[PDB]
Amino acid sequence: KSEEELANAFRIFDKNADGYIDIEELGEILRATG
Amino acid sequence: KSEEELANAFRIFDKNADGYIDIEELGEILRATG
Ligand SMILES: [Ca+2]
Ligand SMILES: [Ca+2]
Repeated sequence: KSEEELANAFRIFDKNADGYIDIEELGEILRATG
Repeated sequence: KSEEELANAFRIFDKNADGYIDIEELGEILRATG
């Protein structure tokens, strides 16, 4: 890091390219974490 | 409890009250803590 890794992760999840994450996208993050 | 659980996690992270998550907040999720 220095943000690069996270910026890419953000992007991968940020399917609808809005510079954000939403509820289903958050679902897709929180997937592994029960 | 599923669906509703996701809403809570979302909300815990979604400090700035936008119905989204941003990079720092994503930081707080991707905090495995560390
Ligand atoms: Ca998005
Ligand atoms: Ca937010």
